[PDB]
Amino acid sequence: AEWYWGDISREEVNEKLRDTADGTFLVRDYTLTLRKGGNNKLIKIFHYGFSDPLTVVELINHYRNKLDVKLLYPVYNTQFQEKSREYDRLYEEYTRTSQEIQMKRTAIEAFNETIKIFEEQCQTQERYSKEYIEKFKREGNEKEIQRIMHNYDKLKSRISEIIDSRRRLEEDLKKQAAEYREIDKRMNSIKPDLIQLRKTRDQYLWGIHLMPPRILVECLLPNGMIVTLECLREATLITIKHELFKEARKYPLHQLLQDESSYIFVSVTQEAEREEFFDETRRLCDLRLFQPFLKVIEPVGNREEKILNREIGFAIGMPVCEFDMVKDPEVQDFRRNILNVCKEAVDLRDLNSPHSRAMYVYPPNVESSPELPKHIYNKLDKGQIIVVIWVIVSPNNDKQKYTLKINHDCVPEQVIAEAIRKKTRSMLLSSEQLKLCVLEYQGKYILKVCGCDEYFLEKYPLSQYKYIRSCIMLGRMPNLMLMAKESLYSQLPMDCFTMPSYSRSTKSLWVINSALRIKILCATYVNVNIIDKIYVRTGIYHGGEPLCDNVNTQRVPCSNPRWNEWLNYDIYIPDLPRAARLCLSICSVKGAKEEHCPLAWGNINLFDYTDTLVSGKMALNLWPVPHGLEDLLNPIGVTGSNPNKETPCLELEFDWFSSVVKFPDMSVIEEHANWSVSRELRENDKEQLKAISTRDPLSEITEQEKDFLWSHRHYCVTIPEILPKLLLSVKWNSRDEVAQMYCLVKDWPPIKPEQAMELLDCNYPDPMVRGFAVRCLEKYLTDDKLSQYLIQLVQVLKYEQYLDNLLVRFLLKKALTNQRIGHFFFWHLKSEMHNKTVSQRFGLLLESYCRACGMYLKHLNRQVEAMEKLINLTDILKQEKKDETQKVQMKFLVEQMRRPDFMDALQGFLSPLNPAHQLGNLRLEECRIMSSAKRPLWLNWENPDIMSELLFQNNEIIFKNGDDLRQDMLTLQIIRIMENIWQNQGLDLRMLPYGCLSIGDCVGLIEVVRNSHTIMQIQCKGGLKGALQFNSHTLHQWLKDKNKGEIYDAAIDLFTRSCAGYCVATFILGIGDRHNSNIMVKDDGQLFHIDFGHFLDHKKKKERVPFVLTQDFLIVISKGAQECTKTREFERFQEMCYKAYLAIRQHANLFINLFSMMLGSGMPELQSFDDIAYIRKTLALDKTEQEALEYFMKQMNDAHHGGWT
Ligand SMILES: COc1ccc(-c2cc(CNc3ccc(S(=O)(=O)Nc4nnc(C)s4)cc3)cc(C(=O)O)c2)cn1
Ligand SMILES: COc1ccc(-c2cc(CNc3ccc(S(=O)(=O)Nc4nnc(C)s4)cc3)cc(C(=O)O)c2)cn1
Ligand SMILES: COc1ccc(-c2cc(CNc3ccc(S(=O)(=O)Nc4nnc(C)s4)cc3)cc(C(=O)O)c2)cn1
Repeated sequence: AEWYWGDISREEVNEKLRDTADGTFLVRDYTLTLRKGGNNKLIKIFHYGFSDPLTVVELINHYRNKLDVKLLYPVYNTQFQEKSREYDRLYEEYTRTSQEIQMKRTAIEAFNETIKIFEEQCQTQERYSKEYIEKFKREGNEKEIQRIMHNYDKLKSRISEIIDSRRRLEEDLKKQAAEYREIDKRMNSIKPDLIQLRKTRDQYLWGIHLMPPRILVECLLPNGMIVTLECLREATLITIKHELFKEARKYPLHQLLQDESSYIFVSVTQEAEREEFFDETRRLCDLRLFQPFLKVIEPVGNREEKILNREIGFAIGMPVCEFDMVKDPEVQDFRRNILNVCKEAVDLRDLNSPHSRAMYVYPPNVESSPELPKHIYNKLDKGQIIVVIWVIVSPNNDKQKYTLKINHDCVPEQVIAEAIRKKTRSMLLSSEQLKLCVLEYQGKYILKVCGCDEYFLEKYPLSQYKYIRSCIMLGRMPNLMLMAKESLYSQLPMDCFTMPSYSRSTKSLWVINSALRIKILCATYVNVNIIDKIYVRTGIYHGGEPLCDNVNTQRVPCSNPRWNEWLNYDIYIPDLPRAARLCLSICSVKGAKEEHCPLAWGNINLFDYTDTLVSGKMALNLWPVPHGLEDLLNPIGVTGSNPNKETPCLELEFDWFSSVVKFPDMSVIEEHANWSVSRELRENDKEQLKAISTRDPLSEITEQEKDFLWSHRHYCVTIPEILPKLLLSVKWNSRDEVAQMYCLVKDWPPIKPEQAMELLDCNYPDPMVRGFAVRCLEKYLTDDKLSQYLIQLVQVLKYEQYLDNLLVRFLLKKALTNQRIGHFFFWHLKSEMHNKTVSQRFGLLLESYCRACGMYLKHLNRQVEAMEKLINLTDILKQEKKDETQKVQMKFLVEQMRRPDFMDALQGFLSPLNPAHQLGNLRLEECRIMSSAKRPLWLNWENPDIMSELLFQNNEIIFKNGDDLRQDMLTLQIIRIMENIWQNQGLDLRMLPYGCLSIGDCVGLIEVVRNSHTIMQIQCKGGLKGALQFNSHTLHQWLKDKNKGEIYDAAIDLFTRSCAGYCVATFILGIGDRHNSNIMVKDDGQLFHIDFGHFLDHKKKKERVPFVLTQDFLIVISKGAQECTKTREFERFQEMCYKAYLAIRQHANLFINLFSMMLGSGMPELQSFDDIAYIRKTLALDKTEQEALEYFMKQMNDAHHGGWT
């Protein structure tokens, strides 16, 4: 048959029905996919009919004759590489030009503020100079007239050079803007052709880095005089102000000047802010002045708040005054209302002082559960662990130690008690005297991990602390230091929280009888080549699902984007769900199959945060299209206008009703729900419900199953984890069904947080659904799990419709009551602030955090400053140094890191990877640029801790610039979760999820693993065997040299086990292709991988086993024999792989969710849901356990050419 496609993937079926007419259909292995109402409906066919009784080609023709009508419509490689390479070259110039334009627009604003201040200076000068010249003229002085006019000559000459500089920059911007539009036009012509060419392929100071040692700054006095003052670059504003007022006595009109104590300095900054400097401690070179000038004004406003606002704006990367001028009431309501969360968190952590404040700053670092897996309890002997308690005596740092043997699960106070028992053994204390000495030490002291800042402040069993637990795993001696609480409490400054200064008829939607219509008026411009026609494509979406077929305006010549057309959507105003959004775009049609492409896009919430339906006329500035998005609309994108107004602006008009239209309140919804039920339980049913709740979030659900789930919706309460599948069964364009769903959700039973997190992704926009998910997290989500999943929870904030919601308030409360959560809460937000889509939401949330976070803001600012100097330095190497040989680059590195300004910033701060790790003085001999192509930085710090010798004496981080490390973070997160699953199932497989943190745009930090080498580095320690060929046995021989004696077997074991872990994990996730420089081995034999920046389907345009065991690894697993495949050790290696693969398959739902919550980000290789489907295929979810294991073997076989059977 013509419409029978046999076996084809769901992703391929969606591609054929995309943007088609209602009635389009096909059939596959049976399964009938039908296009209705803008969606693709799935109608199953049983071996034939749709439902009992069964009455094949026969029934398909009968229906060609809920769902109304259907069955109308059944369903060079050198040129693609030539067009694709050109497109990527234009995209490079497109983003560089886009970024350079932003810096210029900011510099124009700095020029405007500068010229405004200088124009004020001329006015005040003309004011005072006017009256005193007339007096001096009357008196015939003529010396004072000349002196005044002499200073006015310099002022007028100075202000003219600034106006000339602004005019010169405006013209350069005007030129580069026109160049940006042309680049935009060239890419808009290639997009349709490049897609078509690929489809057929498949068918077969400002500007000055630093100030000079002495600099000349022009001080603008309130009497109108401009005075030149030579300053040391490091001089404080205190010194500058005092010297300035000595020099002012040499200038005319001195007597008008008040005392210097009555004034402060104001100036302009590289961020184009007009900044009053209330803190006069600050050095001149640290002010980030736009130009070298200062204006003397009288201070206005609260001193302490202005000082704090500067510190906040530095951490945020944006001036706080920019939020003051936003006229959007939702923005100003969020700033004021979110302070309620700040006050609760501050009140909660101060409840029992100092202790609860210490619990906030140094929260216990602890595993999820006290229960130890069986093989871990066997590592410790008899149930007891040997720990070393250290005491510091005398100012000389001399340290006495006491070795204890105690139960693994005994608490920290019981450990301290045993230290006292061992010390007092010979003192012959009575039973009561021993109790008194133990109670004193338990009260006066706590335990601290030697080598970092980590403390046991809480009653958790000792084996549950991450540090002790790690020691048990690794077979290392725990080293703890006895420390007085009074020393820890003075280490925490008591801080107070001050409220900022900004703390101070209608109608019903369901009443309107009418359909939904929106008028498209016109667009200011678009960038296209005179492409044939353009049009505005619109649609109404709930989540990613359309609520009705898309509606287009009429086509119009590119020269004239005017429509003035009413678009009629099929849907009923009372049927419009609360979370419905309007998604629209401007598209072009090249004249040929009519290739379409999306010039620009934008989204709108059809109800504002007050539940008001949009009305009247609206102007919407649109957004550039994301890199690899070929769809004509972008429902995942963020709502709201583009803050950049230099971009195409579409004008809309919304239907008007006699008054304001509001969404109904809950009492009317429930009353409507009872009205719908009024006008409207077998063993196999209970088993089908159980079966539907097990399948993965991305599994297909037919229409017969959606009706089955909805008919049984009242019985679904007994299987609460089925809720996501039930929500998909709802018709969200019917208020009758949504009203009933609300009455279920409010009473719905709670569910596990890992399951509730799914309801926070882009598929579940509804407020009631989302509010239910957050209440689930509020009760059942521990601070440990919240830390693990924090990258996903921060990501789903983007899909929230409004600034003020339940999820934001939950996360901010937790960040402000837990400083380990707050640290990464801050950095996850700060890294995306470059992204203008989320920059306002995240900027506002960082402000609220920084106000209530307490004394930690000083430490965060220290980290932000240090990262800025590393970003600046590495960006220089990317541009200037990009050519010259690495021998020269290292000369520039050692020279730049030697600057005392650089040295002060990069020494004595906390590692953003692990705030518990203090970063001391840099060891510069160890600092280098790595020899890899991307040329990242290798940085080495001393550990300042007195006990550092017992943990590590050097901290090493890789600072990598130019790659997006959010993908590494997701992989390393998944690696860690995979290991915890395997560990709790009795499989001991060591994985190495080293720390990775993205601090900005394609910039971040990576933890260095000590005592590790790449396979390449190890083969080079060896020698050649065949012609121009490394020896296959070098790796195995190297491990023999590192592990000799009885420890040899332990290394081969650890090698084989860790090798099994990265075989399974790498195959499941589709990690980028492995090679000898991204694979590594420790001295003990533990194997791990690096360079995780690729995952899933990324080779789709251009599956596979990334990690392929070569002769080198098989020699180690089999302990150096010949024919490694036939050995019993390689069989045992395969068993580990098979068992570890099935373990992940059972947990598949968790990992699919983790990827789904990340869709909103700009990660290049995670774009649509079809990218996540790669994991469905590698885990063989739609298959069965027996078949899925056979699937894994066949993939390993084909990649290794035999050996698996
Ligand atoms: C259970 O559903 C509802 C929805 C709204 C109201 C409702 C309406 C109004 C005023 N709006 C309105 C407009 C058109 C007509 S119609 O009869 O001429 N057309 C039609 N009839 N059935 C359809 C189907 S469409 C009636 C009312 C007011 C109130 C109220 O006063 O509470 C409630 C009551 N129940
Ligand atoms: C769009 O305009 C419409 C839509 C539907 C209807 C409509 C009226 C009726 C009349 N009876 C009726 C039934 C239920 C209740 S309720 O209080 O329980 N629900 C609610 N109240 N205010 C709202 C608001 S919705 C109130 C009146 C019946 C029907 C019908 O059942 O088809 C439709 C009327 N206008
Ligand atoms: C994590 O512990 C590590 C990691 C790497 C090295 C290491 C690697 C190499 C050569 N391999 C290599 C491959 C990829 C890149 S990357 O910049 O493109 N991405 C990334 N880098 N680290 C990650 C992590 S991901 C850099 C180097 C050489 C050396 C060395 O020079 O000693 C150390 C040592 N310890």
